Amino acid sequence: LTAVVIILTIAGNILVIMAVSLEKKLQNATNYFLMSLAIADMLLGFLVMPVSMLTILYGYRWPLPSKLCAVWIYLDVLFSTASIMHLCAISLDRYVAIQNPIHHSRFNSRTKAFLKIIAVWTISVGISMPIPVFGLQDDSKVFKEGSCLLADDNFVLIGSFVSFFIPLTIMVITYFLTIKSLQQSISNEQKACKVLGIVFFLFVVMWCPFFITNIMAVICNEDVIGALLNVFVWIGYLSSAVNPLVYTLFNKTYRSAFSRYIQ
Ligand SMILES: CCN(CC)C(=O)[C@@H]1C=C2c3cccc4[nH]c(Br)c(c34)C[C@H]2N(C)C1
Repeated sequence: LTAVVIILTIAGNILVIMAVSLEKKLQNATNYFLMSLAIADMLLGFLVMPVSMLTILYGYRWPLPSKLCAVWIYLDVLFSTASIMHLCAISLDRYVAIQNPIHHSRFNSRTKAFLKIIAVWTISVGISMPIPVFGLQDDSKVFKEGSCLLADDNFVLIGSFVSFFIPLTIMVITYFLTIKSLQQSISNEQKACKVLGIVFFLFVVMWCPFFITNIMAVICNEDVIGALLNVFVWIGYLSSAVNPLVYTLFNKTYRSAFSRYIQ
């Protein structure tokens, strides 16, 4: 079951890589931010998920060297954060595009896309900047009874608040403002509302339980909490596996590209 998620991740990300890099009609500023998101989930699907499957297969005892535990957790907080701020920036851009379309089109450029990519990756690197320089030289953030689990309450609580919950409330405000703003064109607006709702509720359903139970594991019968964490982390990874699909399949050109490249 676990091996299915890794394969789905690599395939669904390589498909959008090939669809944006080898299709003239889809070379746009928005498709390049989607390209960056796909790159983030692509790296997450190879540098993290195989190692997580290895940990599940072996158990808590980890055959890889203890020195390597610090950087493998650093990649999780790097790539998963990067994807989360990618989604947050996409929602903000959609709100600017739907609420004020003339001005968005006036300000739309490739420079804005590069600025967005630089900003989200800078923020992701900054949030995960404590862990390697505080974890390689000690056991504070890297180890807890031979589990290779992030065991720093100062960073688990504070880190999640900036990495997930600030983006989460930004996304909820953005969704409520957009759906309050889209109220032949009427059917298009209804389909846009449908897509926005589906995407937002997928992201919330798939990432919210992990961080809630992670906070509860620190504030708070922890044996069941450990297993729930161990399942919801994989749910979170499956979200990054899915995200390239739902953000692109609705577009006709992307759907045709996936139909053709799969042949
Ligand atoms: C190494 C695997 N692992 C052990 C089960 C984890 O807990 C990993 C730790 C994580 C974490 C902790 C704190 C703040 C955070 N922000 C973001 Br985004 C993440 C995060 C991603 C999250 N990923 C999915 C699991």
